[PDB]
This record gives sequence, structure tokens and C-alpha cells, in this order.
Amino acid sequence: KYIEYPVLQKILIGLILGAIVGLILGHYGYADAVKTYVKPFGDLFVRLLKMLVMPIVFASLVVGAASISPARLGRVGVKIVVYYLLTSAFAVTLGIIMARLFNPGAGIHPLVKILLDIVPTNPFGALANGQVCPTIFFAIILGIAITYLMNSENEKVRKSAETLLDAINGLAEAMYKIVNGVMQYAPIGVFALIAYVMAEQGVKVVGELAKVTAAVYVGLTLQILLVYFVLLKIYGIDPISFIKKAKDAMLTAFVTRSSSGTLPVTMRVAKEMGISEGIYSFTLPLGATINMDGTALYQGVSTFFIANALGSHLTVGQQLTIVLTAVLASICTAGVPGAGAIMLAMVLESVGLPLTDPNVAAAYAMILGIDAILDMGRTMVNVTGDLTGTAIVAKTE
Ligand SMILES: N[C@@H](CC(=O)O)C(=O)O
Repeated sequence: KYIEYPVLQKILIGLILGAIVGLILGHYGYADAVKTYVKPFGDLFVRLLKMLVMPIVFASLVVGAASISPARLGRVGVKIVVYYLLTSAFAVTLGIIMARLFNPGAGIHPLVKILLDIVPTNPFGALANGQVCPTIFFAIILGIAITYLMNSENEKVRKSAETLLDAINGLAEAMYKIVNGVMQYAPIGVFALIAYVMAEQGVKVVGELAKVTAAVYVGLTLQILLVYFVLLKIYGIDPISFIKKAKDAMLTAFVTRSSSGTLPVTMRVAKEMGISEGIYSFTLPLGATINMDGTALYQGVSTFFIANALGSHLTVGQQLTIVLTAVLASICTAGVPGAGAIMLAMVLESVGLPLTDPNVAAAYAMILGIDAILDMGRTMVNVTGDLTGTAIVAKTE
């Protein structure tokens, strides 16, 4: 048809128009019809994404782990899991600082059981009900086992396995195309989502919110410059060269608010910049759900906002408790637009800011509005975290 442009341009066109349109209408009469007519064209987008998160989690790992020999998995597995966890802890620390510096939120005044649940009691039940991390466990296990079999002596299993491995790898690829298909519908959805927001904007409505948005976006820029450039220069990468390519990937997530749908793009980029097949196949899909630096930061800052409004001044011991709980939530969260705030309640109940009080939900409701904006920045940082950790490893290897 007439829609044959490259994808990214259509999305940038749709986003601009949605911002302008939403405002001019906000003033004038028809500001509450968008909620009635437009919004579905946004909800209909979200649901398409959640659909395709799981299948590409399960499959891509199985295919990724089986190809790599067991030995090489140890090196690239240990190295990465290290890089993913630490940086996620550094970031949340970097956010706490920024909250004390800006000081938002004036207003008016089992730990083992979780680390144990990552083993599924029944796999097909977790695969369905929604549990994310357990499927990462069973996926890896099944990828390693298929490896030993293909070397087995009896010619029946050596055939059986391959067919199994050929099926799944067939499943994934199907999902990579579905993604490309959705994106064509994205620009409409993008236009709607932002529009409904501007009709009910929160930016600069009050000094509190304004500070929040600045406290975050500053931390996210300090996160990139301070941490990533440091590391890249140490190992011997030219950053601006690295960022240059990444701009195609970063832009797509910024507007779209998804770490998964961008996945095929990211893997397209990595080849242009010359990384090896086996390493990026494994680390990218793993990194999407596990490595969420930016989500952590937002979860630390918001927690301090809620606490500062209540006046629940935080001793050191619980500040570490925030750090540790924020890391876990960034992992369990799924990687689609709304998941980031849902778990923010987890950390809150962990420290003891219970949702039973109406005041907290009022404070919570405030963050939830602006959350629409913050979602665009959060995703940009996360995707770069994956490309960075990948390039590092491919260097030493
Ligand atoms: N779920 C988003 C991030 C967020 O919503 O905060 C992503 O990983 O792409």
C-alpha cells in the first residue's frame, strides 16, 4: 500500500502529531472524548506486546544455549551475570543520591524463599500462569541437555533431539516476524497513547513532579556517561562509535516503550558492529528481562519520594534493603510498558509503606501519571546496557 516508508520515520511522525494534537484539544472543549474513542487504539497495542514476550523468552534461550558448548557458557555466563547484577545495584545507588541532592517529595508528613522459588514446581504451569524467571531456568537446563544427546551413540536420540531443536527455533523466528508486523501498527498506537496523556498532563503541574522528572532524567544521563564510557574506555572501545550505531536501537525503544519488541533490531545492530553469532544470541535475550538498569533507578527514586512525603525517614539498614529489593524487582518485571510500576509496590511493602493507607496510594497515584513519560527514558538505558555488556565480553573472548 502507501505505507512503505522505513519504520522509524513513521513512528517519529506519529509521536509528534500526538503531542501537538493532544494539547490544542486539552484547552478547548473536546478534551474528554480521546479517552472514549482514541484510547483503545493504545490498549490494543500493549496487549499485542505482552502476547509475544514469553514465547521469545523460552525459545531464543534454548536455541542460544544449545549452540554454545557447555564450557564456553561458563565464561560468558559468569562474566555477564556479574556485569548485569552489579550495574543494576550501582544505578539504584546513583538514584538515591540524586533524590537527596534534589530532595523531591516534600508534601506533608522470605529473602531465601524468593531466591528459591526460581526453581519451578511444575514448568508448564509457570510457562502459562506468567512466571518469567523460572522459564529462564528450565529453558537453559533443556538447552544444555540437548547438547550431550546430539553426541550420544544411539542414532534414535541423535535424530529426535535435532527435530526438537529444529521445531523451537522455528517457533522463535515466527515471533520475530510477528514483531515486525506489529510495528506497522505502532505509529497509530503511539499517537493515541501520548495524546491521552497530554489531555491530562502532569509535567510542571507542581514543583514536586517537575523535580522528579528532572531527578530521573539526570540520573539516566549520568548513568550512561559516568558508567558506560568509563568501562568502554578501560577495555578499549571508542564510545561515540558505539553510540552511533546504538542510536537506531535506542530511538526505537524510547518511543515504543518495549525492551522485547526491539530485540530483533538490537540483534541486527550487533552484527553491523561485528560481534560473534553465539555470544549475542545468548546475552541479548537474557539481558532484556534480567538487565534493567533504568527501571532500578526509577524504583529507588520513587521509593524515596513516597517515604519523604510520609516522613518515614530511612536509616542505613533499610536503604540497603531498598537497593537489594530494587535489584530483584528489575529482574522479575517483564519488559512491557506497565510492568515497571506494578512491582514498585513490592519494594514499598518490603520497607513497610503499606498500600492500606489512602495517603500512600495518593502519592502512588501521582507517580503513576508521569509514569507515562518516564517509560520512554527507562527503556533507552536498558537496551544500551545489553549492547555494552555484550561488546565487553566479545572483546576479551
Ligand atoms: N518494561 C520496560 C521498562 C519500563 O516499563 O520501565 C522495558 O523493559 O522495556
